[PDB]
Amino acid sequence: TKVFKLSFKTPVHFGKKRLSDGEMTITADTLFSALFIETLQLGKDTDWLLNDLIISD
RNA sequence: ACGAGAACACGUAUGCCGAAGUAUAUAAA
Repeated sequence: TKVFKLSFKTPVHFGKKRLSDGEMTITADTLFSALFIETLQLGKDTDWLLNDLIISD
């Protein structure tokens, strides 16, 4: 049960409704979506990291 | 399998214009 720390050094747009909107934190929805899209881009197998991983916001 | 994805804060125009470094100032002894 490890935790990850994120440093950016470049400004980030995270969005709620419109591109001119700004939000500070994002939810496990967008995070899990990103992990899924990068898993598919890598061409790895998705079953393992679909129904076993629990992510906090 | 991210309220996403396309997307040059771009284009036009300058330090310009009138102005004298002048006026007196026995090269005495």
